[PDB]
Amino acid sequence: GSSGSSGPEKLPYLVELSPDGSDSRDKPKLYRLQLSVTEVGTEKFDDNSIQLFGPGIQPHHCDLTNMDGVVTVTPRSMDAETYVDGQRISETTMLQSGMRLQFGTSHVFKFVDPSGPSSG
Repeated sequence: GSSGSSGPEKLPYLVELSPDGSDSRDKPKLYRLQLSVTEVGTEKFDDNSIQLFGPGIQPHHCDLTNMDGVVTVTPRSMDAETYVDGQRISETTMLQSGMRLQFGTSHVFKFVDPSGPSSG
């Protein structure tokens, strides 16, 4: 119906992955996509926003909005190349745990949902 979700201890995060989409031998950065829209890029929109720095990155790349344990990548700029698992998007594209996110063909990240794939 219409109630909402409550689980700050199980929010979706983006674990930066290698430039090939592999798990390095070190600890990659993590960005817990907390409730509310999360603007990405090099610009600082929100206090707890995603600040990525790379050659070919923009200020307003995309905004991660968690709506009911659901997150969808929203490219604010067309120039900002956003590929979800090696697949470019052209609008709000639902994100799933495991799916990769290539930002400017350099900053690759892996989105994971600690909430759970609908029960489990």
